[PDB]
Amino acid sequence: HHHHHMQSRNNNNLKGIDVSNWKGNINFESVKNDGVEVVYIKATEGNYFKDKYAKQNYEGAKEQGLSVGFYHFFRANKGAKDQANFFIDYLNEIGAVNYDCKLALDIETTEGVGVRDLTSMCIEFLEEVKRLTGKEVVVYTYTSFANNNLDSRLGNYPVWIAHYGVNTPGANNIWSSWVGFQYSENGSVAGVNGGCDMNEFTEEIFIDSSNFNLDNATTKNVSTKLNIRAKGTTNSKIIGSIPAGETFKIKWVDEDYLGWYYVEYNGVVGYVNADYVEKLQMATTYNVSTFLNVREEGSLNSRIVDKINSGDIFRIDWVDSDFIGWYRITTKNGKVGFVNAEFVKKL
Repeated sequence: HHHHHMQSRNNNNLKGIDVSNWKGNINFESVKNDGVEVVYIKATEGNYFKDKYAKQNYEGAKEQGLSVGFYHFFRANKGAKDQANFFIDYLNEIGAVNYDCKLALDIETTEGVGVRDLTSMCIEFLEEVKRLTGKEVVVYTYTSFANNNLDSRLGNYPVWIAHYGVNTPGANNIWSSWVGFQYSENGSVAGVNGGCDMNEFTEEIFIDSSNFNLDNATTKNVSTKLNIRAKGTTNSKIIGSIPAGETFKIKWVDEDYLGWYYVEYNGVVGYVNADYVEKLQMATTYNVSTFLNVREEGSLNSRIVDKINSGDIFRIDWVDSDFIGWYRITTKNGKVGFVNAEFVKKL
């Protein structure tokens, strides 16, 4: 019968780990060369504990070009906003002003607090952190803990779920999807002594969400279809095709194959001859201090269907003649609509 679950692990996800003072000295270059891409570091616990290795780990991780995040171990017996401030004050105290991942609330104990109140406290903490940093947050906890000692109100925040021994986090009555999955506490990672905490993170773990990762190219001078080959060579095997006029995503240009684009179209990843590729027009906001409305059609009385956050990247699809002065676009979230030209900067 029906069994709704969260997504399973996926090699396509970012490889991550999380450390604390318990690990002592860590060789981050080694961690960097072990495939690890993001590192969450413990910063504080309650309003009475500072992880003394946070600065060392933050600087070490950043030196290796790794993405960094910090987590606070919540102690419900202490003030919620008090702890939020304790947490942020310490990050500043150690000069950690360039973390790349959402601030994490590690909630895994109740300290004897009821469900309604414990959930309320977590919310207070989360909002205070957002208020203080203007940055986003993520909730870390274990499946059964959430199902028994917290209520669904925390479902408004993304979750970094912990559940070992499985390829899929278990049934959850608060979240239906995760941005982080801690699947093991006994992993073996170069540069970390003993058993290391292992994680898979989706791109939503990042604070910077301005990127556009949808199709950015289409064909040109192609009468019917554009061949996708295993390598940038007609001597290479055709592993796919792109019908004329369709869009796809250019990943990058490979050195061994200049003059070709490494792309992805409907599941296939290969090389295409650049002479037949036309890049689509990317753009961002201009003179937008907050956000830009995306409307159903190019008019001020038209239903607002989405928003473009200052600095976000979107695609200009075409100019609809019915709405001169506006662009028909596609947002980083796949949504289509119109935006006022006075606020767009082509890239």
